[PDB]
Amino acid sequence: TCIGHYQKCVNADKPCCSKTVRYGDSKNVRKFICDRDGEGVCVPFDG
Repeated sequence: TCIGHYQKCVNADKPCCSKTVRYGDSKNVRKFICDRDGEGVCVPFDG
């Protein structure tokens, strides 16, 4: 129930997965929002 990355968000609710990698002391969480200002597509965010 979520799109990968850089997809069209003008054909559904707001499907956008997320990539939260790990390692140890440091942690990076990649988010994906739905932007309409551009071409109405879901792109990476956060971090």
